[PDB]
Amino acid sequence: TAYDVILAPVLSEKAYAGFAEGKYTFWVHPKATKTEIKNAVETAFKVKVVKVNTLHVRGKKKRLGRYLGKRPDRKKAIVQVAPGQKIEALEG
RNA sequence: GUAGCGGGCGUGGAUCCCUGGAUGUCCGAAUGGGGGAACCCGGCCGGCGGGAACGCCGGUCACCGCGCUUGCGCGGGGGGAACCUGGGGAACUGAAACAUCUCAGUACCCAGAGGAGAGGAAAGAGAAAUCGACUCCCUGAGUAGCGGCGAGCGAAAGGGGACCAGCCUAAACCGUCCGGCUUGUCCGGGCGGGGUCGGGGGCCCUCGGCCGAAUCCCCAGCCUAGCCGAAGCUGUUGGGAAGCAGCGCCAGAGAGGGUGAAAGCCCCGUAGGCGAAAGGUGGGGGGAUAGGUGAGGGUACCCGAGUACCCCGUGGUUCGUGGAGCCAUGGGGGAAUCUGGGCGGACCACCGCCUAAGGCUAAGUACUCCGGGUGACCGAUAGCGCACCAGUACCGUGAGGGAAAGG
RNA sequence: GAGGCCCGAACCGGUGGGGGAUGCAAACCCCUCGGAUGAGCUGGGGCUAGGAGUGAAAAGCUAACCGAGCCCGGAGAUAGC
RNA sequence: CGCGAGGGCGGCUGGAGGUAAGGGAAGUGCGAAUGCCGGCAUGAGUAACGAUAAAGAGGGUGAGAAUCCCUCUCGCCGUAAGCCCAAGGGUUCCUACGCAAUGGUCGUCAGCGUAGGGUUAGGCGGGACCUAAGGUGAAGCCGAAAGGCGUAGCCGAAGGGCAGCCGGUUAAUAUUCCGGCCCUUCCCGCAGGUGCGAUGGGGGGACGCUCUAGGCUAGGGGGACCGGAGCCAUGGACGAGCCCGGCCAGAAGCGCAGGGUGGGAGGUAGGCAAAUCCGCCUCCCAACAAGCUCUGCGUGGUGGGGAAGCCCGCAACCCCCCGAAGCCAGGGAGCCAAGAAAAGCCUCUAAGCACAACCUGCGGGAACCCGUACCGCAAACCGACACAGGUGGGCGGGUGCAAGAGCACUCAGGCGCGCGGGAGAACCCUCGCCAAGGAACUCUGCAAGUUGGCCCCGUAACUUCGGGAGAAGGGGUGCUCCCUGGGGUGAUGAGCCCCGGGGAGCCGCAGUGAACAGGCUCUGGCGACUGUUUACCAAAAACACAGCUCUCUGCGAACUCGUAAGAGGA
Repeated sequence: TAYDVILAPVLSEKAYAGFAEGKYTFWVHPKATKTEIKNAVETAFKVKVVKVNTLHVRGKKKRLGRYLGKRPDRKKAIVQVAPGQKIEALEG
C-alpha cells in the first residue's frame, strides 16, 4: 500500500509540453491524493520534488447506460531544478 | 452475459459445483466529533518519508441496562413478506333520515416477541353420585341470550378429534456474612438450607422403601456437491426422420425435455441403488447429570396487602342499566391466615366447588420473504406493475405515481 | 435642509383601452396609468400546516381550480340516479 | 347440409400442431357504456413556422447550400441585445471526424452523433477560525407509546476575522502555470531581551437613519505640447492640417491628506476580593495640540505594456480641466423609531513554571482538504418547447438637452431574432393625413387628439393657515458679432472650466426646429390623508390608519398556543 498512489503517466500534448521543465502529471489515487504524494513519487523515480498540484475528472458515455471512468484526481510534480529524468524522451 | 482483438491456463488434473477460512474502501443501528448518507475534522499509543512542523499507516475512543471500589465483564440499539401480543384507535357505510346501536376493537399508529407469538396447571367450570392446565379443528348453535327487543350481534357447558407436561418460588424455621442503631442477645439488607398446598408446610417425639429431565452429551437419520443406471438395425419419401414399411429388443425404466418433423431402446433423464473429508440439523432409539422418593401423634408458628372486601367512575363477556353476578380497575374506605378467603347470575340461608393478591412451561396452532412439487391456471391488451437491463423510463418539490417493449 | 412632501428613471405595481383567445404566454404584448426615504423594494439563512397556519380581511394565500391542500390507506364508501 | 346460430366441400396461404363419438367444466359469444388500450382516418396540403432590428452581392468548401466559411456593403442594440460575479445547470468547453434523428425550412452547420483532449492556488472562495436567527442536544422537566420542551456543549453565513498586485502564456485554465516586485502562518537553530503563563477578569471588536466638510483616486474631456507610418481625393486646403497613440504595477524611505488617543502620582465597600488590569473617587501639570500609533494617496530602485500605418509585420509615454455614490472612515452635524453576537486582537493576574515559557532579530526549513471547463437577463437556470414571460450583485464610454442611470445618435463589444420568394384584392392588426363642421358619437368624449422642457411675468374663491399653485392666462427660446460683472485651479496675469448681464444683426412656415415632454376649469357624492386588497374578471365609497370610547387585567396579570412541561404576553 505504498505505490498504489501513482497510477499511470498522463499523455496529452499538454502533458508532454510539461517535460520542458516542471515534470508532467500522472493519474494519482482519487483520495489519499494528499498533495503529500511527493514523498511518494520521489521514492519511486528517485528525485527531489519541489511542488505539487492536483485536479479531478471523468465524463459520461452512451448506449444502454452512461457514467465513465471515475473522477481520477491527477497532477504534475515539479521535480528539482534539472534532475527531470526518465520517461522524458520516452513517447516524445 | 462472446463479438473483437491482446495475451494466457489446463489429465504435472484447470475451469466449474459443495464446505470452511481469508481479504473485505466508504455510508447505513453507525457507535471519536461533525454532517446537507456515502464527505469533513480530531484525542491517546505505535510505525513509516530526510521528518520538527506536513502527510499518510495500524489500534483504539457512542450512549443505555444489568452484576465486582472505580476499572471493569456480560447485554442492548437496526432490519424482516405475512403471521403474533400489547398500548392507542376512526369514518364512510347499515339502521332505506339519525343521535343509542352498526361498521368494529376493523383501518391505521406505536411498542414488543420469534420461528412462531399467545395461552397454560384451577380462588376454574356448572348441576352432572360430575369434569379436571392450555391451545387448535368438528359439533353444540344461529341454540342460549343481547338489542331505539330496530337494524343487527351472538356465546358457554357438554360430545367428538389433534396434541399431551408438568413445574419453581414468597412466608414459618436454622445457619452465615455485612451496615446501622437508643451498645438491647434487636432491627432489616444479601446469600445457603428448608418449603410449595385442597389442604399443605414449620417446629417437636414415633415407624424409612426410587422414578426422571423441557438441560448436557454420543451415534443413527436427514440437509448442504455428486455417481451408477436396461434395450435398434435396415430400407424409404423428405430440406431435415424420431414418420412410413420390415424384422427386433429393454422394462422395478412406456414421467418429461431435447435432437432439422410424431423416438421406451439417439442425448439428458426416468424406475431402482449407491455417496461426504467438511458444516449444519438431529431423543426418532439409546447413555449421563439436575431434581424428585414414606406413614401417625401434639402446639394451635407460615401460607403472597394498600390486596381481598364495600362504595363511586368504567372496560371485557351474548349482557346496550337490566333482577346484573363474575373477570378486569382510576378514586375513596380498608381486613383476615384455615373458627381463614373467593365462586355456583341481586340478597339471605342451606348444599357443593376452588384456594386470589409471585414466576416458568414443550406440543398440537398461524403465516409464506425463502426451496421443491403439482394444476378440467394465464399464455404477452393475459399472467405479477415488470417473460425484455422495471419499481426502470417518464411524472411529481415531496410523500408518491408509474409505462411500453417477447418469437 | 425637515417630510408615510412633489415631478420623474431604476425598482415595485397593475388604472383605462386595443391586441392576444388551438396564445409568445395555463394571465402575455403595446400604449396609458399608481408608488418611488417608506406602513419601501430586494438577496441569502431561518420559523408557522390542513378545521391547522398566515391573513392592512377577499373566505384571500398555503407548489398553475382551496367555504377546508396534496399523497396513500378504510375503498370495490354509498348512489331509491 | 341446417328454419337459424352454425356445420361440411373445394381452391390459394400457412408450416406444427390438432383433437371424434359420448360426456364433464367454465374468466364462454360485444355495436353502442362521452367505455379502456392500440392503429389509422376527417378537417388539410388548410392554420401555423414564436416578436416588423433588414437585408444584398462576390468568392470558398461541397453529392447537394437563400440557410456553412470568408470578404465588401446595409441595418439593430450600446444604464444593452456589451463586459464581470452569484445561483442553478452538469461537459453544454476545445479539437477531428460526421448528418439518420434533434433544429418548426435547409443544412456541408450546431449547444446534435462518435472519439480525444481540457479545469493546476499557503495569499481567490470555502474547511483544520468566530458567532446570528434557528437547529441539535449530555443534564433537567413533561408526555399512553411515538414523542414535546431544554442548560451546557455543538451546528449554523452572503455577517466578523485572515496574507497578491502587474504582465505573459494555451485550441481549451489562470490572482492557480511563468516573470517581476510584495506578503502569511506553523517548525528548528542562533543572538539579544522580559515574570512567563487561560476556555477565567477587563478593554476592544461595536454598528441606526438623513444631511454633510477637506483632501484624494477611479473615471472622463482637452492640448497650440511628444512620437508617429503615412493621406491631399471631388472645387479649395502643402495647413500651428488630417490621422493614430500619448499609460500600468511597484517595497523600505520620503513627502500630503486623514482616523485613533490626554500624561501623572496615590488611594479603593466592585468586576462572584486572585490582578500592579478595568471601574470608581483625590490633586501637580496638559488642554480649540504635540507626541505617539494606524490607514489612504502621491513618489518611489525597478519591471511591464506600448496604434494607426502598405509589403506582409514600425517603438513615445508630458501639461492643464472636470471629477465621484469609491477612499482616508471608527470624519462631522441633526433627528427619534434609539440602532447583533462571538472569535481573532491587547492587557491582568490563577493554578503551575521559571534548565520552562514568552518578545524582537536573522538564517534553514514546513505549508494539507474542497471549488476552479462552459452557460449565466438566457437556446445551457425556472417556465413540457431553441416558449415575445420570470431571475440577485458589480462595470456600464462619447456628444447634445437645465439635470440625470432620461431621450437621440454612436465607441468597445455584440447582434439582423433557424423558412423563404412574389404579388400589391376584400378584411384584420399597427401607423400617418384629411375639406367644412366640431361631441352632433356614445351608457360615457371610451379612444384619439390638443398641452407638453427650462427662464420671466402673472395668478381667485376657500383654507386646518402648510396649502389650494404647474391655479388660471401669457411672453421668451435658434445663429452671428460687440462690451461687461463675479466664481473654482493656477499664481494674484495666461490658458482651463463655472454661473450671469447688457446692445446690435442674420435666416426660415416653424429655434425645447428631431426624441424624452401636463390639456384646463366650475360644481356634487364617498372616503380625511400616504397606504392595503380579491396571484388568474372586482383596487373601491371595502381593509388599514393616527384618534375617541367601553371593557378585562395587581403580575405566577388578563389573553393565546400546548394533554403536559412550557412558551408568547414581557
